[PDB]
Amino acid sequence: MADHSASGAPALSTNIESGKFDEKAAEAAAYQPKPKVEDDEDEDIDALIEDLESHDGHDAEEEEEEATPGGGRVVPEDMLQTDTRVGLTSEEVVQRRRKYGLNQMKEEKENHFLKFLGFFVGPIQFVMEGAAVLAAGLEDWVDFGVICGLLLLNAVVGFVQEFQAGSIVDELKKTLALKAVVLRDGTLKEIEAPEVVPGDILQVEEGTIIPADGRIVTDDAFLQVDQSALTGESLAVDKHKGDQVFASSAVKRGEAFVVITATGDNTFVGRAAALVNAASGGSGHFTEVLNGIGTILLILVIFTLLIVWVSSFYRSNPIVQILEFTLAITIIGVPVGLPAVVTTTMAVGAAYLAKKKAIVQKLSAIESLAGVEILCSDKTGTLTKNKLSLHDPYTVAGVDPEDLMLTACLAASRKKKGIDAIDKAFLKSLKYYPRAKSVLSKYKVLQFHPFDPVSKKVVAVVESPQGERITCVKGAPLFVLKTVEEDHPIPEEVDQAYKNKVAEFATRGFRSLGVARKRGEGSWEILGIMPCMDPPRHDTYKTVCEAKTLGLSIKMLTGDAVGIARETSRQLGLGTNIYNAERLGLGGGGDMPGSEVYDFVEAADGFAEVFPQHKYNVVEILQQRGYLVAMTGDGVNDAPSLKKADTGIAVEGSSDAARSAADIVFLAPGLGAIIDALKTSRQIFHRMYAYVVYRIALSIHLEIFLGLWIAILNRSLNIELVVFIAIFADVATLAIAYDNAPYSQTPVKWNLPKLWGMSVLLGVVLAVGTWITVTTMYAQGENGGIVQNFGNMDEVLFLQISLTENWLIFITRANGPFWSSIPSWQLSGAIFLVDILATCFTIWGWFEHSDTSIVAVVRIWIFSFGIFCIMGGVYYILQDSVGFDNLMHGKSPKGNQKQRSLEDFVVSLQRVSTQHEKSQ
Amino acid sequence: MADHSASGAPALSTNIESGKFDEKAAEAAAYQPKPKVEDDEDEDIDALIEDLESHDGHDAEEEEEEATPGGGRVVPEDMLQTDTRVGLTSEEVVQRRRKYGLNQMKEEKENHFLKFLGFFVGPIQFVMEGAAVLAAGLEDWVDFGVICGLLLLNAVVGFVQEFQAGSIVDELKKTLALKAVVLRDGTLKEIEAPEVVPGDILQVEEGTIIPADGRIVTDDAFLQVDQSALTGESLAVDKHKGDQVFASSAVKRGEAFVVITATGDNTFVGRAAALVNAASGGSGHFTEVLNGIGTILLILVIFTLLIVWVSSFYRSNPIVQILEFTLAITIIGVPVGLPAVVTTTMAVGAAYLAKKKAIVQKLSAIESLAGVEILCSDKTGTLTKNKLSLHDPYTVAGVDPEDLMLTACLAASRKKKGIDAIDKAFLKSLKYYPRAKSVLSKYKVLQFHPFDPVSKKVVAVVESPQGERITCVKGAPLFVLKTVEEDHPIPEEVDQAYKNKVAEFATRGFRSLGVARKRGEGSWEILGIMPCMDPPRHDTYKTVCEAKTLGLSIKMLTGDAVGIARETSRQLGLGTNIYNAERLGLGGGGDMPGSEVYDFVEAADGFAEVFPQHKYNVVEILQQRGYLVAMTGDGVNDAPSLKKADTGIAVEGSSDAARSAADIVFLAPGLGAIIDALKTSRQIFHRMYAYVVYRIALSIHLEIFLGLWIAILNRSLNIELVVFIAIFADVATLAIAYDNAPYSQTPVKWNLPKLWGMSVLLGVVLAVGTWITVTTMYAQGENGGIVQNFGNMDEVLFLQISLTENWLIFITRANGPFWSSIPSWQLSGAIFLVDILATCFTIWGWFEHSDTSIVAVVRIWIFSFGIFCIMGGVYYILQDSVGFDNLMHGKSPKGNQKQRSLEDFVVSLQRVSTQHEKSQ
Repeated sequence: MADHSASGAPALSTNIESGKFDEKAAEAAAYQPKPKVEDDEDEDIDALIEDLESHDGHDAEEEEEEATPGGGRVVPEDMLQTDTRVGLTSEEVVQRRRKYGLNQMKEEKENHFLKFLGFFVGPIQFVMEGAAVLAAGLEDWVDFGVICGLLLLNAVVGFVQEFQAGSIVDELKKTLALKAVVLRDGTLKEIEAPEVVPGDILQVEEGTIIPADGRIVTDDAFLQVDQSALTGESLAVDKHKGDQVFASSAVKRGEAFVVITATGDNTFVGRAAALVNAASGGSGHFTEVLNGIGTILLILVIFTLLIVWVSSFYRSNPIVQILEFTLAITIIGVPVGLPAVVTTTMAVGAAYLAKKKAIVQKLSAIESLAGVEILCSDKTGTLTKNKLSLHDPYTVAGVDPEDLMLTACLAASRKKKGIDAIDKAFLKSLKYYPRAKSVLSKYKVLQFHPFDPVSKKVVAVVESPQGERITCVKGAPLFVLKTVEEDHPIPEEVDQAYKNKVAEFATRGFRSLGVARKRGEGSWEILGIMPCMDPPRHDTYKTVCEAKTLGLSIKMLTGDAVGIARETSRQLGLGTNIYNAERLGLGGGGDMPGSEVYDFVEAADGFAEVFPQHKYNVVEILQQRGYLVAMTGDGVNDAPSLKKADTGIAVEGSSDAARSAADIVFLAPGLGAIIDALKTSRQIFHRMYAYVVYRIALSIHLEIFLGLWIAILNRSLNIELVVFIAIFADVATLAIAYDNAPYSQTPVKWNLPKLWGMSVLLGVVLAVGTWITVTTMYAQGENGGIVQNFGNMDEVLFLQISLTENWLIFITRANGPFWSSIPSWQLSGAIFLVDILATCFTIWGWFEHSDTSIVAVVRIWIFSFGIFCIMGGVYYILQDSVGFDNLMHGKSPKGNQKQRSLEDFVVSLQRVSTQHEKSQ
Repeated sequence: MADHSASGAPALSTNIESGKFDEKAAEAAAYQPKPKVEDDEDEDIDALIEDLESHDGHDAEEEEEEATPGGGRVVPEDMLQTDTRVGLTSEEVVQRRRKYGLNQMKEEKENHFLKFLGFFVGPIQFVMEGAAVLAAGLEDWVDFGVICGLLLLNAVVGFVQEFQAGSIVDELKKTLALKAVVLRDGTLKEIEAPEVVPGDILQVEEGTIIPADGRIVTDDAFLQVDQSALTGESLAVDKHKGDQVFASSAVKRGEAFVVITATGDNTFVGRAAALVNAASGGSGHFTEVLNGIGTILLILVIFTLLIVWVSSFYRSNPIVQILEFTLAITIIGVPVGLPAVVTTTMAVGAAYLAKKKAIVQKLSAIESLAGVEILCSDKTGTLTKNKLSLHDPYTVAGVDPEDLMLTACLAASRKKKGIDAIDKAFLKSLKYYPRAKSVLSKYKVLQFHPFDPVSKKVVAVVESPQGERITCVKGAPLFVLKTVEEDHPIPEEVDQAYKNKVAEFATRGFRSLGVARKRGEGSWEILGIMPCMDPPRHDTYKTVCEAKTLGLSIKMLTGDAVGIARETSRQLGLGTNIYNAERLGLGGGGDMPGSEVYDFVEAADGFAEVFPQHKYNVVEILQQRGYLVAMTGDGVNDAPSLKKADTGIAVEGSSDAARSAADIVFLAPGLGAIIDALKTSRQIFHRMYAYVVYRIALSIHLEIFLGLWIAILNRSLNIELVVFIAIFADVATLAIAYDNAPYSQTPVKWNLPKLWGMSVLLGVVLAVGTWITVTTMYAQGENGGIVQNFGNMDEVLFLQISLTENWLIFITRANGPFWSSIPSWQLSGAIFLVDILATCFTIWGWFEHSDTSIVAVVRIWIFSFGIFCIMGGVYYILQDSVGFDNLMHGKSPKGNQKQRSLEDFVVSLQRVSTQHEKSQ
């Protein structure tokens, strides 16, 4: 009774809040710049922060500056001093967000990108113009202009690439994560601190952290808070009237109602935070691989080009031409737009994540997530629709003799704890019985005998006010009932019957609990049992299937018995229908008379009934085999394992702490959701690969094509048509992105260790490239011309290049899928349009010199295809092993079986540890 | 007595019904189209189904629409409402069949075939004409016409290939499988639901499923049915008078007589079925291999051809000629007719299956069946002509003291159960004795002590009305009689004698049973024993031999003792005459004091006396060694193993459930039948291979032959003669099919894993091809001509091609057999006719330019042979191992022997578990 009523009152807020990606659009289109009437040197800004936090109080001629007193002095007595009252004006929120945002300061830095590549290229184009204007009397008519023209195009791209990511961040404001309950609807609601604009009513309780500077309104008796983080002395502060909740810690003392006054840089624990962040160095893995490649491209290009220059005096051209050939080759080569391209994908990709009841923060975590190999997920609420709620309690006939009801009511324990509707069933159940009351919600409990391995069961010695004595027991069915006595003697029937039912229940699920009652635990008095099961669902059942197809290993952690656990595992699809005892479905039991379960635990999934300080070792041990992991928080006992791991997945309706030591959040408290996530991540990588291959492969051909002519051929490379290819080939194309549907059909990629653009990929580019590169020389380099002066060679040398690259860019679609054309709609649209430029470029202007347009053009198409087919093969891959490797496998047979049998043997002893012991 | 009389009455229908493949011919020649006065959009049709099933009742102006009330509401009370009466008019059956057919909706889909190949080719021919008519002023006289002409021919083939399969399905109506008993003959008869046309009297009993909407006539007291499948609530329905049997489940409550009213799409559980089937994706293995190859041909051809085009500017021909060379090469290459060819074989092949008292459904199961490696078949009724009927019961002298007759009568158990004539023998036997009565059929049995391993025997405590007490025992001879006491003391003689006889019986078969009688089982009183044996037969004894020659492993599951089992095994041929104890013949005994038999079971065949929940593991374990399987249903306990397996073979006179979790049925309840099946399956594959080799091999030569000329030679390729070869070579030929007699001499093929057109086969085509390809260049490319203008080169270049390909197509006969000409009669007929075209094509028209006709023609014959010989060698294959591989084998000797001995040792203990125990 009086327990819950108090639980119900203080909670409930069904819809996080269906509040669109709008407010962001409006806000972001005025962010970074504009108002803020103070534009001092950045230097003074930092100093101001370190001078504000604490320090005495000078006049600023502005409303504000009360947050400083928070981390400079107690602020106990004076807090009521400062005084309270304040709300926003919708306006303040838009600005505060832009400067404070996510009440923790994050550093955004460039590992160089912007400078070493950024405007290092920009200068080249500038000196190009310089050279252009330097040549007074030069016989080159408008070359200076052309280069200037091209350089402009390159830039256009420059700015474009850099612009979208900025606006993207503005649109991230106003989301819904955790830490901050406010009053909006008809009930208190939860919302993000950043969104938690000043004004909305927040509610701080025990153990919670202040999402923002809040002016206390009232509540519980005493309100204690730890201001250490800000000031000093770990001594809790007694906030008196119209108090103030900066961001300190609520030392589980009292509860408070409040209004958010400060919510940004102007924040209390947002002032001692958001305005003081000296620097440091630290990079991500893949970023390392990327940087590494950038270099291997940096030198590779800048060298091959140099060659195309000095090895051309043989071609009979002044080193000058060769010079502007190497430099020219440099420009094309320079795979630019990488920072912008992966930042856009990161930002956008993270939006969709956020868009699907799965809130993910820090784009630096996507990398890892994409490489997830194992997913350890809790059952109730995540995997199963049924919280850990046993609806099938069951007790035999009756007796009604006093303590009879006591035992039945108390020892209806369970697994988890926290309440549900499961207990209510018990409440009403009692009612069914006599008519009395409470029994359910109640009792005076002081001592708890920790569940010891031998007897296999927990118990608690409780004493009613005026009563005899009672001790309620819970634990495994078998062992518990082995004791049992109960009012009337333990008849055979009663026994047999009890078992059978539990068995019946647990062979298709059901999570059996054994309840008796004695005083110490020795005594025997079986009351009943309360099993459970749970309809999996929509995307979990399929998501699991996807997991296997993706290689990803999913482990379930539940508070159900191994028997049932295996049943659930089998039900979902984890473990098919095959009853194990080896690991799959069955697994192990972090049990005492099952200890040896640490071998069963690591049964590659199923884990049922485990303890603390072992999480630690389990992660260590699992990692020792290079098993990555996506875990789900819980208690302090799992903290070490959490930190050890790499990915932390916290439930939206869970704890924030966990969401910190992690890299994402579950709103859609569904399991199927994660498999989807893994899917996207995998999509992100392939696409990146396909994107790189196209760029590099296609670009490499131009590298030596330039070289070729450098030595032979005849025609030339010149601003005009060259600049064209450059614009249509090195721009958007290398850009493009799309999700690959099959991609969930590829094992997880190794990060840290695994080398960037894979060797095979390197092969893919060289292959496709080497074709078109050569296919250029013989495109017409055989063909047939009548006068020798390039009036056919050029018209195609350019038309072909433009067309091929087109081709390559379509061998860049999904890196996982093999053999797909006309995809990427936007990409295709570009192809046609791009092709159009080419046609016009050849039609009128050159309408009188076309010869290659009749049977040279067709040849393009006939070969504009081989590129697609080449990829189709690459994409489909099959490994070959020399018939001796598989043979060894022929041997693995037995010892494998033997091992299994052995495991089973002992695993057999563990089914009845006590009997065995007794027998011995 | 009163037991059987009631069994006899309710059964018997000797001939499934000798009803020909006629009615099908007539029906199918009007199916899909015609009447049905409503041709709405397919959209409305689906919606109509989901709107019918349940939903309120609008007017349609037609007789019908009563089936909807079945799955929309109880329909208990109202069922008598709707009312009953209705029969067909022969007409209705023909139509209902066409729309309903096999009261389960099957999806027929094309994985592309029809479109990506179908009319993708059709367009090419159309644009060919377009190009033809586009060239106004072209100097090519009638080329447009020629191509149009050819394209027509290609089509003719197009339609032809697609037409036969459609009509084939019409001819499948009217067959005899299971589920549906009707009154036609002088007794109730069984027939297929689809054939079960409205009108015929059906009889539904307990546990049966309603084959069709039936208007109940009457029968048993209460008739309960579960309408869940349709409506809701698992609560059985009490069908009152003139009831209705839609398709619900008969909850083993009552028996009913009825008349089938609705039998099609208009069906009750045919309405909630046959009109609602949203889609999905799922393909077969080999289909995967096929599709895979299609691609490898798709690209291969479309590429080599492209080459034959652009590498021909060297030949001195405008890219145009080379263009229509690549495209031309494309057409020939494109191994078309694959969908039609394998669909025809599938359909037809499945007809013959159905034609031979072996009913097989779903052409997607043939693939697997063909690859059957192991066949686990039950003895009685399948392998042996003798049902499990022991005719040699035998008891000693007499006593006549009361309970003496009791024991003898009751404990005459057996193995199986269900009745036979075996029991009748016992009935009459008793008669022989005094003259009394029943004893046989009777007794009051309530309790059954499950046969426990120690004592090795089952027993049942029965109590007559007014009598002392009695407990009948059955089980292994040895152990049972070890107890025995009986009226008069257990004399030595009596004992010794008893044994000897059983031994005598069981060393040439005989399935001994031990019968006593006590109360608990301790007591001893031997009554007698009832062995058995069984004449194998015609095709079983030979079929078994075929199995071995085919590699297929056959396992027998019987209810006879190991001793006898091995005898039967030896008798049949499974296990020769060599008494084992290792596995072959003897095998194992799913016995208690034989437990270790799980190693003997997997003795590679023989299994005698096994239990439930082990089927599960046995299949799992067997599969763990890549052992495929064709199994035979039975009980619920074998269900898991059945689902695990891949092929289910159910007896025609058996259960339907099994026939579901399977892929075929045994009408001819013979074992020999399966071996025949395996034979056909194997025939189907080879033929396919031979068919592919011919097509591909022969086609590849034309691929580069085109290329050759592209570079050199002189003559040309042109519509006329080219179109001819195309018509006679790419049509029927690639088509043809035949059964290979030896083919039962080849081990089973690996499906899923094994690669399609085998590498060796790839070699076979390339070999044969490479010959004729080259043999063309030197056919006359050496020969001797006087003027240089092709008047000899052409006349033969075409005549040869036509002749060779002829040759190749005969290297396509049975892929298993090696060295066979003039086979395939139809094929040969074609050869001659085809050859004729060639002769005329050369004779008159070209009568004045022939030079090659004298000694060029003979040369054809001399080499028109080497192709046959080449195959003959390929077909005969011998493996070579380096003399060290066999040596290891020299070592296997011992350890093999040692292992056997060891097995035997323990296997020796198992012959007398109890003695041993006692001694210990």
